[PDB]
Amino acid sequence: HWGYGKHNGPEHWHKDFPIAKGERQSPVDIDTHTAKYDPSLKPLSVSYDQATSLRILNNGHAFNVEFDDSQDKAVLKGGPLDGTYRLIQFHFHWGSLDGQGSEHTVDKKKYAAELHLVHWNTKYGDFGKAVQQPDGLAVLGIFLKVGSAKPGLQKVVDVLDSIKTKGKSADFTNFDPRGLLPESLDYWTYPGSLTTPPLLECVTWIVLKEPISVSSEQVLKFRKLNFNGEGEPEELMVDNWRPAQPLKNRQIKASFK
Ligand SMILES: CCN[C@H]1CN(CCCOC)S(=O)(=O)c2sc(S(N)(=O)=O)cc21
Ligand SMILES: [Zn+2]
Repeated sequence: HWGYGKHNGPEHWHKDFPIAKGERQSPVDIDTHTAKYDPSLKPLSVSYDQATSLRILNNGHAFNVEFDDSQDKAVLKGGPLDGTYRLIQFHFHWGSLDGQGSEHTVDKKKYAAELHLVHWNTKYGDFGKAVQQPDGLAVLGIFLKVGSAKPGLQKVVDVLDSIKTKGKSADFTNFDPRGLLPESLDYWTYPGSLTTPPLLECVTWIVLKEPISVSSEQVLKFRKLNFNGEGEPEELMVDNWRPAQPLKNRQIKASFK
């Protein structure tokens, strides 16, 4: 099965998921000089005050914090989006060293990690239907760099010991994802795909310009997780990122000058 190892990593995915070589694959490098300011873009609207977290889960590829998306509790709108998209989960991608970890890069710069807040377009009724549509998901991507601690990340970091191995989950209620946002909502946007199998081309990517800072100790705890299940040989969960894919016939738009 697919993973991030030498024998089942990104370079092999196309054999089971041929869309891996498709026309709107993610992630990509954001060339800041070629991206165009688009004054018709509207500000993002992130309304997370009513967000309800339920659970955190190690799924063998990352850890997901899952939310109740049975109603409009935590939603994203505005920007390039038409309609209302509901927050269903967030997760991270990270590296074995501070100089790598992000999926998107900026002028070829790699960050230590990348946060993905996954939202689905409510006009399609459920998440499973939304992924089959060109405008089905909106993912908010936020870069992490190593510096000062991010306080609002700490509750996530402290539960990681209870979900060390694949398939473990733990209750994770009353977590406020607002504590993971940077100060500015300036963004780049382009049409793309899931960055993991099944690699569906269903995503409107919204990547924030401003990284958040986390501490070395915070990221160190991400790297203590395992890809494997309990009682299998230990493999540290690190470098769970897909490299940049060709931009092809796409323009990246910027919300800011
Ligand atoms: C371990 C798989 N994670 C995937 C799959 N997901 C489910 C697909 C089921 O339906 C076919 S998902 O939409 O929640 C989502 S969003 C991203 S990313 N990295 O933000 O582009 C990856 C995923
Ligand atoms: Zn992701």
